[PDB]
Amino acid sequence: GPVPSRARVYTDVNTHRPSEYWDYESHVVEWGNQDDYQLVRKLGRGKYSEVFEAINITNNEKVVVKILKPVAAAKIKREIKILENLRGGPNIITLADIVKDPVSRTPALVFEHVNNTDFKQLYQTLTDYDIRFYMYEILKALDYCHSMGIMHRDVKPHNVMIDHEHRKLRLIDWGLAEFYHPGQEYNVRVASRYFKGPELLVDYQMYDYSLDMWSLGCMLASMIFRKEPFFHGHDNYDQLVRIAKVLGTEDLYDYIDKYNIELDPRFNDILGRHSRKRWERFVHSENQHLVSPEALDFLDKLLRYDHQSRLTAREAMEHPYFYTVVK
Ligand SMILES: Nc1cccc(C(=O)O)c1
Repeated sequence: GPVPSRARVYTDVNTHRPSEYWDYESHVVEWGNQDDYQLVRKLGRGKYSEVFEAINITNNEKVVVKILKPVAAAKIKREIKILENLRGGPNIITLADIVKDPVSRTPALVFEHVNNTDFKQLYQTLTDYDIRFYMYEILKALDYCHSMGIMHRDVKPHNVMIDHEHRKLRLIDWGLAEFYHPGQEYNVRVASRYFKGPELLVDYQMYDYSLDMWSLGCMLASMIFRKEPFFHGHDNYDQLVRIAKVLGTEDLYDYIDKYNIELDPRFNDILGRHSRKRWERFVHSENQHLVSPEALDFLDKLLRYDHQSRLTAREAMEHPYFYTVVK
């Protein structure tokens, strides 16, 4: 069967911690006052929750209320514990309170207010400098959560809230996030199609923080090349074929050979034979001002089949692509 894998950084962060930190099942939720918050308008409804703009009437400050659909027990306590563990971290959305919603009878997470604009609204119109600036801000959030033993598992433009006027960013929606435990097998039904790493697409369960770095690479490629999404799969199978048309099939077969993965036979009729394309193939007159040799070298080091080979968040922050960003 498949060969095991371990994260190359922050491997044992949870192993050393007391069970209070990662044993989310045993966590006792401290309930706040639901009457402190007045719902103003519905912002959206996802598969697991309904999000509202609200006002905290105790300070007249705007907040965001996420009312969880009754789905699915353990998933609720996991999100709460992850949010509390990460509270105060750089560019991590701040959980202000947890109240019981009087109508749904489910937990309602109250977050600090962020502008009602996600990164998908802005990321195709940024300058070269702003792509570098906001990528560096996202990396601060990812290194913080990975250093805290947590993988986000749903990095995508909709999960980055941005206040462009104020040049501030927050990584949101920790509902798919999980504690990394070396040797643990995880569910591959995470992340959004276009941001799923090859490990998920080939059903390799012993993945780690590096999944978030593939998803970040997909966002970078979509920004510098002005191509939304970069890997445009029709379904989870064609998603891997779209990746293989760029990265090539030989390195895909080397990845599956290394981890002793048995590729779904559904792929024998659709994968074909593809050579790796040079990143310059995606440059054109409309995106050339966003592309530099440093951007392509950085992207190349994120978009790798082998999850163990990708840059970590901290190594990514060291890359020359960010030397122009003011720190
Ligand atoms: N829309 C919005 C704003 C803030 C947090 C969240 C979230 O799901 O964490 C969602």
